[PDB]
Amino acid sequence: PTVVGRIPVLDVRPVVQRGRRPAKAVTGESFEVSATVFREGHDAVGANVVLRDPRGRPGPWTPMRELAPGTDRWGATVTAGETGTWSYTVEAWGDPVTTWRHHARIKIPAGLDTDLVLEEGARLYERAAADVPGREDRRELLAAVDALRDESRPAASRLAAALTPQVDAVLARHPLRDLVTSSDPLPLLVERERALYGAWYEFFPRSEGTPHTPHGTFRTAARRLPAIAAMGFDVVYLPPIHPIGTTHRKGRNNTLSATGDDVGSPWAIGSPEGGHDSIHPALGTLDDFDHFVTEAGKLGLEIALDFALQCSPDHPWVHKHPEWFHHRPDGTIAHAENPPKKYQDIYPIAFDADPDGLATETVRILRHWMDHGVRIFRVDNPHTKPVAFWERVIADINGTDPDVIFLAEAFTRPAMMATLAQIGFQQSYTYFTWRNTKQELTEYLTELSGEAASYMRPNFFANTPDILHAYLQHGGRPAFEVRAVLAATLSPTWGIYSGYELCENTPLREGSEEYLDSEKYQLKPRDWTRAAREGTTIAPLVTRLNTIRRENPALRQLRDLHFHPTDKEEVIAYSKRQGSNTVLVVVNLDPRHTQEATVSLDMPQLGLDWHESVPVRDELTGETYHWGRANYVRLEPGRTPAHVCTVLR
Amino acid sequence: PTVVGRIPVLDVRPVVQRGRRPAKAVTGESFEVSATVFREGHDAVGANVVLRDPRGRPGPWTPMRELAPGTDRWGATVTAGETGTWSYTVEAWGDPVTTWRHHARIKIPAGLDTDLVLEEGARLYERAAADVPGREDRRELLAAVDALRDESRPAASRLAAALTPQVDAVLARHPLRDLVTSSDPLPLLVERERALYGAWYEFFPRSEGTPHTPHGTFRTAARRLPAIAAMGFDVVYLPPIHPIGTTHRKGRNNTLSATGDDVGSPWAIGSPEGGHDSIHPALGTLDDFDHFVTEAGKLGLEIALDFALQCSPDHPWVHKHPEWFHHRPDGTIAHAENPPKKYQDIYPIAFDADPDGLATETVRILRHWMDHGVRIFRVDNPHTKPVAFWERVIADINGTDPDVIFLAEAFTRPAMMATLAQIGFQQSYTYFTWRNTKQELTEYLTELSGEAASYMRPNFFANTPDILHAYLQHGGRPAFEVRAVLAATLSPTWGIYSGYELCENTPLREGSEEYLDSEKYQLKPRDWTRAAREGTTIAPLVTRLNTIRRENPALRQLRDLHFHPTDKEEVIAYSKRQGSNTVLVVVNLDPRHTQEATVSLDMPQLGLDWHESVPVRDELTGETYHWGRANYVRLEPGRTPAHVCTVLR
Ligand SMILES: O=P(O)(O)C[C@H]1O[C@H](CO)[C@@H](O[C@H]2O[C@H](CO)[C@@H](O)[C@H](O)[C@H]2O)[C@H](O)[C@H]1O
Ligand SMILES: O=P(O)(O)C[C@H]1O[C@H](CO)[C@@H](O[C@H]2O[C@H](CO)[C@@H](O)[C@H](O)[C@H]2O)[C@H](O)[C@H]1O
Repeated sequence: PTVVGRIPVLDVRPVVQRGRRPAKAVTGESFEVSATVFREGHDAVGANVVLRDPRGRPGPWTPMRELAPGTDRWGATVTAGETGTWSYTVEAWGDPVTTWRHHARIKIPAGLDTDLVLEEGARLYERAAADVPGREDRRELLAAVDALRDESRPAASRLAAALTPQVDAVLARHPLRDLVTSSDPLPLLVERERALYGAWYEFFPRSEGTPHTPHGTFRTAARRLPAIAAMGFDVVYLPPIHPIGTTHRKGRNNTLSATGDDVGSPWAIGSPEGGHDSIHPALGTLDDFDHFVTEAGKLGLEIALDFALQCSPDHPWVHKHPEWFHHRPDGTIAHAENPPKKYQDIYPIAFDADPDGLATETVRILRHWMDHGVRIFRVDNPHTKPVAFWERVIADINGTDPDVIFLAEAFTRPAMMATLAQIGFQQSYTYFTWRNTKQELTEYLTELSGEAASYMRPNFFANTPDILHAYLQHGGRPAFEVRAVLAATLSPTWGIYSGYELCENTPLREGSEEYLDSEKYQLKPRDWTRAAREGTTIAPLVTRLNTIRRENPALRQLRDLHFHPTDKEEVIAYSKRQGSNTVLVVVNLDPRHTQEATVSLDMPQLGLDWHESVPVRDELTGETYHWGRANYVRLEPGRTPAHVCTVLR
Repeated sequence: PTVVGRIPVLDVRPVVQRGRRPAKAVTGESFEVSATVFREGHDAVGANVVLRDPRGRPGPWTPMRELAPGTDRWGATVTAGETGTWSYTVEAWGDPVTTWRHHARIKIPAGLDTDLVLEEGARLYERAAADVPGREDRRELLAAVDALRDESRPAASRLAAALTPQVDAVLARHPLRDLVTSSDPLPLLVERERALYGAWYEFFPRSEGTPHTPHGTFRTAARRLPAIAAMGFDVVYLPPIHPIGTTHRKGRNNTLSATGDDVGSPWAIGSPEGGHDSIHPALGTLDDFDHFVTEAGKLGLEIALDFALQCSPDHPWVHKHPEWFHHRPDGTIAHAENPPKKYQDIYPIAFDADPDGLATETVRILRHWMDHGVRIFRVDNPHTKPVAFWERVIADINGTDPDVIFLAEAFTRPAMMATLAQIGFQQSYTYFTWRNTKQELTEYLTELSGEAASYMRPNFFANTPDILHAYLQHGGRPAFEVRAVLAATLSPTWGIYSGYELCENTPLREGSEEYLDSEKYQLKPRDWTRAAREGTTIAPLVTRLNTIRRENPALRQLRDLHFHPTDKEEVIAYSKRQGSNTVLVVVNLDPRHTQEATVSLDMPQLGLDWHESVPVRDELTGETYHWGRANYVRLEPGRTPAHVCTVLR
């Protein structure tokens, strides 16, 4: 047996780890399948993609085209349907009709043995006719055959009968394929919509309390949910909801020693009151949690729980499972670190003494929360636990519950970030917060929307409790408006951490990305009613952005994204498209000065001719413009951070 | 089971067709094996390459290094030994000693947990000693352990004992490797030296005749062999040596009809006198051929025969195997073409009626010539026969006779060129003749010496009977001198077609790459003696270039090649290295005007400091220079095309 087939079909993409892991999509998402296809000699080839669903059923006829002249790289767009494990192959073939037509169009006017050429054509169309299932399509081809063979008619007339639109239409649907050769199947994992698309909001239930009871409960925190839903969010991410250790508990502002009624960090999980399968006693009971989840569901909100595989020194595991920790020669366990960050309040887990025990307990814990309606987990620092551990855990959970979504909170080097996505994480945190200039944004999004989209789905949090970027610190409210527009329109999944909409931007100290008086170490009551009344919140802009996203399919996908040139460094422009929906975004990255610029649209990339002028509506204002190949914009901080335009129909 | 191992080792390279075809090397050739290696958490990893020979025996300890900071890409150089099918794996591991040393060097001078730190070190070195086979090496590590544990000595002294050169040497060779994780093996095909390295000379035996008998024989043509050997060539490539058809025979200058004693094209193979297993009667007998092969062998010349799988209309196959041809409805067979070239004197082979019979006959013909000492075949236009046909034929031949070298004459699109190399062709013709500017040469050789080197071995013919480039037509002798220097120093395999030495450069017409009065269609006697006496040959430069190649290992490999910047567009500079051998070449690509330039050498690429100045000898003249980071050159066409310098030791 040979490695190459009769008609070479090579290097089918997308491909992940040479086929050992699946490429990814979600229901309704389109993407390109491509291959290198050519044959020996000089005759034409054709190619098509065969996408098979989880029951092996092939999709519609999906012909490919050569993507660029002389490259022999062919491609076609496919669209994923129901969730599950699909497969795709590329079929390559000789295209004898295209070949014959090319020669015949030349030879017949030249008078070069025309009877012979026309008979060859007749014999080809006879072959084409035999395969065609449709009775009417068959009679149409056979009529062309008889016209080709009518020696009483002019050569040019015999040939023309073989080239009619009626005949073209038949062959376009049912081409004559020679020597059909197939690639080996590649796997496609199709997952639910929310894996790619959704708006996330992070908040601490304990901060949403009452005058008489400052520490929030699930019942008081449930009253915060309506405002979150009203802002258009789909997912609420909660920090760990478990009992918190007392040994080495951190104080306010990340001080080493807690005093008085300091509440400590939620990530310091575990006490004699319970571990990762238990609820902080001040938050209430599992029944109260069920109420919170029910209320969330009523509002169209899904819960994402933080899963942080680490222990306070008071966690029951410490003495129940000593081999789940690395001990020094004096028996002590070194506290966790993420250099230069130190986490004196927790121990990290060790995995090589009892990997089966840890995996078994991990999926038991996850299934407990799954049984109470949690179908999304935000996984804390997965890159400090073994990659194969997550591959195993995610495979186990999704094996029974393929709807569960895992988000990788891995801010680390690119190889690890990519690998975590490839081995199963549905979503990844990204470098978004550290990409703020036009060049940074353009280069990074070109990366994420390109080949990486075959295995990684970005979740653009504009802030987190650990990341208050200098851009926001220096820029104030207009900078918050800018990053919200960017996050919401560049990724189909974005998020903010509570307080973002209040433009909280006071750092721990100059040069830090930590918040002053961080919510991680103290209750952080916020007077939401007062903020709304006084208009000191960008909640309405957030709400508008999520509405625009919900109304425009272009913003609910990742892979179609194009950057358009402008003549100002501070002004970025880009378009996204999905079917007939086109969104055009122009953002002023300068939060302190008005910028005016000319935006020169790459019109063919919009499916428009260079001279055309198209009506657009700025969905942030309702204003309508007519935009073409060159457009004046004037963007004023605090007033017009950006244009978010839809192309009108 | 997980796809990713305990310590991730991913994307091992080289890889060809995702591991379905072998990467290539030849005996004594070095190349880099690389992989992406990293672990969870913040501690160190190491990695090493395990190269296994055809009997499965592993090579020497071969540790890898990270190739660039922050990339997690690791690499090491390996060297291929005896011919055969080898395999290689990458092993990755936690490197606890490197991590412990890093921390210890900090904590001990800071008085931080010193007794605990030193004991942790002692325990590591004990574990290291466990896997050390040599007793003196074990004792060296145990002495470090005992010193680490000596609480009566100062901490700094205890630490220093673990960091001695003697300890380091043991640990370098026998590191403590945690959690060793291996890639799946990848295949490597190691072939003989001549597959990569050799100088080729093409000539027509029939042109070397006598006054009485103008059509040369093998007996008369053998008289040229000493001159070819004296020029330093290793391989003689002969056009087809079989009978030539009379039907539709081509006349002089590729005219359609032969007249009188016209000899026709050797590629129009076959007559009643015999086919591909026969000798042209005017060349003599098989016994005469054996004599020619024997005489060539005595002079260090291997014979490469043309294998052109096509037929004149008079070939025995036309009536013996009609199904090896495509017949039109009137029974006629269309002549072969390579558009826009037409080959009215031959039929192309059709492969889909009897592919088994064609394969069987093809390997029968090859084995006939192999039995008569031909171990190299120049395969005519392999891209107009099925790719899998060659895959099958080459596998069959190399299965019994792995020394046989096949050269693909496929001037076509990149996908097909690459695929032919990948499915078994030992060597490939290239785009060399159409790369003449500094940018063209730099870009193309960067490609050939890069990733492509894992499956393709280039044969740089500076001309062929079909390719007289305009550069040579317009440039005259200085252009011939330049292209010879380039071909000879940029590829370990190069060649010329007879007459190149005489700077024959008259085209069929302006705009053509054909020779006027081409030797393909007529006997072409040459006055070799007169050219030697009148010095109107560049045979001495050709001789010198092959001598320089034979004396400098850097020129007998492909992958190590670096271009150095110059300040003149017409002047190119590059270096090649193999062990302690360094060759620096500077070429003036302008064949008409003197060019002066400053050559700015990338000194670290030469293994030198930027301030350093090194002695070089121009091997074309024997002159010595001292070259550093900035060197002046003045190259006058006709007087000197280039400097070909060795770095003196
Ligand atoms: O930068 P990262 O390490 O990825 C931030 C996340 O991980 C840490 C550790 O779980 C969290 O850090 C908080 O909680 C720890 C443990 O209780 C504290 O010591 C630390 O000061 C605090 O910042 C962080 O919340 C995660 O998002
Ligand atoms: O450009 P290419 O097609 O790769 C040139 C080589 O292939 C042709 C065909 O075998 C050779 O062409 C010569 O011989 C044919 C057949 O006899 C003639 O019709 C043609 O005029 C002549 O050039 C060529 O020698 C090969 O190198």
